[PDB]
Amino acid sequence: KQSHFFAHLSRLKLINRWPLMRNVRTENVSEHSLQVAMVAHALAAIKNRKFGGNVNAERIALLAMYHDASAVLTGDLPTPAQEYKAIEKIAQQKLVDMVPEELRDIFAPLIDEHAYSDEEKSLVKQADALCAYLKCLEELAAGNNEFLLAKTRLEATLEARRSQEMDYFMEIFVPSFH
Amino acid sequence: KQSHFFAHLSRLKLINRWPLMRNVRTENVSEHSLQVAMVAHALAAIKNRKFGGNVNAERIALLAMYHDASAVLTGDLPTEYKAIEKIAQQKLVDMVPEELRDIFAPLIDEHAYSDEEKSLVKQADALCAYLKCLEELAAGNNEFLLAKTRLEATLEARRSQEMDYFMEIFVPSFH
Ligand SMILES: Cc1cn([C@H]2C[C@H](O)[C@@H](COP(=O)(O)O)O2)c(=O)[nH]c1=O
Ligand SMILES: Cc1cn([C@H]2C[C@H](O)[C@@H](COP(=O)(O)O)O2)c(=O)[nH]c1=O
Ligand SMILES: [Co+2]
Ligand SMILES: [Co+2]
Repeated sequence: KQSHFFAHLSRLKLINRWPLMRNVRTENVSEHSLQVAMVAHALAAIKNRKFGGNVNAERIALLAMYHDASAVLTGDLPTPAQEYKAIEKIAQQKLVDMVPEELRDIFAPLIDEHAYSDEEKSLVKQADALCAYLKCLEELAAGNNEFLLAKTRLEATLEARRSQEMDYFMEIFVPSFH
Repeated sequence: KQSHFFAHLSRLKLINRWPLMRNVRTENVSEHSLQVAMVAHALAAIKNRKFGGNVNAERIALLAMYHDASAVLTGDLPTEYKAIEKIAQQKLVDMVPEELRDIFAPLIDEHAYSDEEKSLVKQADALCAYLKCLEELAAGNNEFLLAKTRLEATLEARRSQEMDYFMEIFVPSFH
């Protein structure tokens, strides 16, 4: 019995994001997921280091790697309801069911977003919103105003998900994006 | 002090691999790195679960995420590229805000990998190149034919119980 699990994960790089706008450069889910992982890990390490945190940052990188993994079954759906969130959970679950049985308990808590602690959830949602904001900033620096709307809207999401670790992040790493 | 560190990591997606052949689909360092991290983690976890391992699979993910990070300063270097590499790493480390350097420096420079971790990340890197050959060969691109044959030799030299498990269980779905 062979497993199709990694065969499906290999198609992440095929799934394109932000379909409703002209993109100066088309982002795929695989590039996004690597950036969210790097960002969510950093947010966690900053939290731990500077803000009283006690979160497993390495664990948070791996959850970030897999946070949109079900896109390979569903496709990307641009965030602009309860039903969809439900479909995402079924897709996450079908992916889990592909993992060989003796391995399943390693991967379920990585793919199934029910398994995220409250803190792990906050950090990966903070990373995801930041990454989306960074995408907008790259596009606007490339002279593309189709992302102007989205930037402004993400500025609200980020204040909703505001933390000290995000504030540090925004102050220190974001201005080089402009 | 703002830092250009993440500005530069975001450029991983720009650096293309396998530049000397025709590719049906061009692969970038960012795609590669996520994939090596997924495979390395899997290998680590397999070893632990089936083969008496005691390795930190999450640490191994994180290492693999950053294993080619300096490629943003140098470009893809097709296999003293080791000298160029060491300089780019250090440049990337100098960019990290000082107060956080101890966190990232080991990730970038790769000086503190255990032996096991080196083995697993390097098995993952070879496997990922080998998967890329199968994908290209599946799309009728024979330019990856030699490479596939060579990597079967890289994989044999780096052979492990966990690699064997991975090849038997997950890789047929790619051919
Ligand atoms: C955050 C965000 C994402 N998106 C798009 C990008 C992707 O194509 C898709 C899913 O994004 P996600 O990774 O943030 O959930 O939605 C928007 O269109 N507007 C937004 O504000
Ligand atoms: C492993 C491997 C990589 N490469 C290429 C792909 C990349 O463009 C570059 C570095 O790859 P690496 O991630 O395996 O160090 O070398 C080969 O041409 N042949 C090989 O066997
Ligand atoms: Co996402
Ligand atoms: Co590599």
